[PDB]
Amino acid sequence: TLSILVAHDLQRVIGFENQLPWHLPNDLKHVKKLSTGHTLVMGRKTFESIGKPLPNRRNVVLTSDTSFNVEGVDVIHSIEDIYQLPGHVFIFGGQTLFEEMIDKVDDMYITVIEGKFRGDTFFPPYTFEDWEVASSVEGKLDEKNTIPHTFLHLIRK
Ligand SMILES: COc1cc(Cc2cnc(N)nc2N)cc(OC)c1OC
Repeated sequence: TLSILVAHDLQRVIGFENQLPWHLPNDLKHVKKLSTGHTLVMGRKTFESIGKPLPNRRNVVLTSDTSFNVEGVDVIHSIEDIYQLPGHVFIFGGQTLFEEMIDKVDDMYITVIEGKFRGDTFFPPYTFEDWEVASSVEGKLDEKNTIPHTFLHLIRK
């Protein structure tokens, strides 16, 4: 199964100055729950943002730089390489990988950040004519998670 995994805001912002503009440990816990024991595929910029591979899952970096290597990370150089990865594979970003994969994936796990933040990188537009909401769950708020957010699982219509 090939899935997108993304957190974006009401204007599809997915980053500002190479970071998430919101701080939502609850979203990071969502990511842990979905992807632990599976595979994340991400662009080099997203990898350099997380700094180190996320534990307890396969971390795959897609980059055109054949000189790129990191202990604990598998590196690929083509989109085609993704289709040969075993198991459940989550496309983890960033913008250009999302743009390349949105028409190709089976489903999407989206955290909608229910606010409008500063942004300089964006998830591609999508329509609920192409996507069906399989589940929608409001995120819980606490002192460390202060922005309303909604967890969606979308499948093709
Ligand atoms: C684990 O940390 C980060 C994760 C992400 C990607 C990401 C984060 N959340 C969700 N739901 N999907 C994603 N693809 C992006 C980040 O920065 C841009 C991160 O830095 C904290």
